[PDB]
Amino acid sequence: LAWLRVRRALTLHPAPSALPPDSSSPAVAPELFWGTYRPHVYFGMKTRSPKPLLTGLMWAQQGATPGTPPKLRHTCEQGDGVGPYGWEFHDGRTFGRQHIHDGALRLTTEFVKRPGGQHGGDWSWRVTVEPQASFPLVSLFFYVVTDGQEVLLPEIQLKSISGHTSELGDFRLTLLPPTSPGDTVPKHGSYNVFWSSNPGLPQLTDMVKSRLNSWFQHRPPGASPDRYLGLPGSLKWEESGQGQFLIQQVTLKAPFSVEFVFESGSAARLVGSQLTQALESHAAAFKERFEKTFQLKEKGLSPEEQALGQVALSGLLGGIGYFYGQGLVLPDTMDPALFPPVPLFSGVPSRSFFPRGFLWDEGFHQLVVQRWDPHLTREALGHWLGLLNADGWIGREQILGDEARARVPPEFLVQRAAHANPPTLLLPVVHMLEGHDPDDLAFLRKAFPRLHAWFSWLHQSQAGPVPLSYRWRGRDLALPTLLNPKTLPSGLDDYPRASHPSTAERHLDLRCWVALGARVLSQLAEQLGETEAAAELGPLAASLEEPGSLDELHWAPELGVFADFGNHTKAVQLKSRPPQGLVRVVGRPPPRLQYVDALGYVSLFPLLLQLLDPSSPRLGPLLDVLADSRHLWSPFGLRSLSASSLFYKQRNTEHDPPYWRGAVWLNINYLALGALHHYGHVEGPHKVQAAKLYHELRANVVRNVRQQYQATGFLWEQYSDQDGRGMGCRPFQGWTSLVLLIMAEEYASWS
Ligand SMILES: *[C@@H]1O[C@H](CO)[C@@H](O[C@@H]2O[C@H](CO)[C@@H](O)[C@H](O)[C@H]2NC(C)=O)[C@H](O)[C@H]1NC(C)=O
Ligand SMILES: COCCCCCCCCCN1C[C@H](O)[C@@H](O)[C@H](O)[C@H]1CO
Repeated sequence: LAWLRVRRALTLHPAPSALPPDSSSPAVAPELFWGTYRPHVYFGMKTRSPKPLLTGLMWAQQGATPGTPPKLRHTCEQGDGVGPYGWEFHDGRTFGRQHIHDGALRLTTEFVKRPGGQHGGDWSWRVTVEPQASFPLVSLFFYVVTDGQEVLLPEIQLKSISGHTSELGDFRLTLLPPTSPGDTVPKHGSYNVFWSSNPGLPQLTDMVKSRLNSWFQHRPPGASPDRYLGLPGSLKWEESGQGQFLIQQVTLKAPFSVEFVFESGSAARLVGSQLTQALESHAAAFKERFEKTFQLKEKGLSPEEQALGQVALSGLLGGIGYFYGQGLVLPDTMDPALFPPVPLFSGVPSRSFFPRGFLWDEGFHQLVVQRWDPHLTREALGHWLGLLNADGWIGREQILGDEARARVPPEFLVQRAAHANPPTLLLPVVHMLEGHDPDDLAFLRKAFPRLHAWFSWLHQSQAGPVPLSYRWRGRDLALPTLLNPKTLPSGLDDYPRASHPSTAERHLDLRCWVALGARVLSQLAEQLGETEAAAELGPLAASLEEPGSLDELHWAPELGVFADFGNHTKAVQLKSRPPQGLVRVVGRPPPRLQYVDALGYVSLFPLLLQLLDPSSPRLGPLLDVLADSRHLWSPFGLRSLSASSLFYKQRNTEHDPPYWRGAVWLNINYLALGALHHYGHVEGPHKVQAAKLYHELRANVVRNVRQQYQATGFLWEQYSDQDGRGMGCRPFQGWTSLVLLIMAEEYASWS
């Protein structure tokens, strides 16, 4: 009855899978079985499996202040003192090179994957420790974590570790003796080791910290000895069927390099000189492929801009993760419920975040990935489409497994089945259609019922008060602490909308996403021969493209822009009231139904998504507000909100700083650049002005992102509209990677 609808919200969609039957098994995808699929860990690997084999690195500098134990490094915590760091090279498949700056130390973490056998092949790591341009004493830790009943067989001094799993068969792990960098001659190292049952992945750091409780002596030949904190000096199992954890510690004076090798039984050497040769061959092949794909040198980009592009791509491919588990869901009508267990293969917005998937970020990530490797995009889109419930909903934030949950109470992990997110997954679909590649076409043929179910859910679940209008569900519940209720499902969290939320609201950005989605899917339906779907999608796209209805619903003549509508008053302020603290004060005039004055990214949506005809009477006015220094035009790109707005740089609460209230964001700037490139290249009365603004905006965005990367070593979440400085989270790779597509002038066109 009502309980049948609840189970529907918590059931996987019955349509055919967009991915082959056992898509992640090494029999089907051998090249992708192993990888750097744990983005929140500085350096580690895992298999694309629900019961994976995990590896990782930890490090600590010895000679630290007493009473105060050394800082142990393992996960990418934004305030741990490490930085800058990031991938210089990573092709998302065979190799990678990363640099980590940590106080007096510089670390180089490199890997090469070698195919062979029936279980996903082999891999080798090289970790180089050098002093910052001092011979500091350093401990490196190399661990392995098994699943359930799987056991490890050591080879004692600790030479190697052998194992067996259903998915990997027989395998061997070897920690080779250290050498000096660029040489094969062995150097003396001190060894410690810990071995017991796996305490859980978010508990590895604390378990190691707890067992670094006894002093030892590093005794190299021809040198004075050094004291260090370590794990037990000899191998002894410590006393539940939750898998095993074995961590090996190596300590000596920098500079040195140490190799950690994985060898598959079925594949039966990638070490020293052969590993050095493999690394150089991979780096050269990467550079050749990068120029052919993006043609930056041919397009006249500087060597510095070329280096920026290379890092933009490497950081994005380096942040691709594999997740498995049950998410928390709140059905629309109630208590939270578990969703069925599912896998997810996806890019992440920041390595500094708990390892999670974000729905509208992924559409932007895949625009970059598809240009480099179309197969990776098919894998990622196929996995996101596997998350649909029987109604066509996908949770906007995917928190799957223990590390992703990261000790946050379940109350803050729950995804609401009533709430949406922009359908940016359709943007890489436009490019796949344009290229007419047979593999992309065969994938889209299989994926069509899922893409259609998901789109249909969006315009039906978010229907507005009148025909052809839409309203984002999930605006914050009006509280005395909130200046303006946020719209978290829209992606632009604190962009100002109506002061007093109600069911009479009409949202401009959402209407525009629906118009684009209907157009993209009608084009796909026509290409595939989906007659009945095309007969529905075609007329819906035309009804939403139409200028009369858009004008009636969103054109605000008193504002000279397109706007959101609702019960609103500009007379709202945050004021301190003892004993209350800082609270919102509604003054005069009282709220009434009208268009909302909030000139910014939302105002531009018919232009950004290329919905206006080149001869539209509304195109000129939008171009003028975009170009105006008093509004959106800053020397570093387009502002999220007008500098003349009463909400400009305004905090929403005592604990909530401005977010989409002035700062420059690279995803929306990329869409504006695609739109200006479009209007500047088609015939029309504003072609000249659009072509000019395109060149000026491109120059400003590229320059600032390049300069901030030079000054900080990072690509940031957002940029200051006043001085261009990187702000928010970092590394943000992440849609800030779109800077590569801006430099290459690669924009997907849906006309
Ligand atoms: C716009 O918002 C105002 C402010 O909340 C609404 O006024 C409230 O209306 C309800 C229902 O009549 C009353 O119980 C409250 O006392 C009113 N509050 C105040 C402070 O006047 C108003 O109804 C809303 N208008 C529309 C069209 O939704
Ligand atoms: C310590 O790790 C914390 C991990 C979880 C953070 C959860 C909050 C996500 C904030 C980041 N970000 C806010 C933007 O306004 C959205 O448009 C965007 O989709 C989203 C994801 O990039």
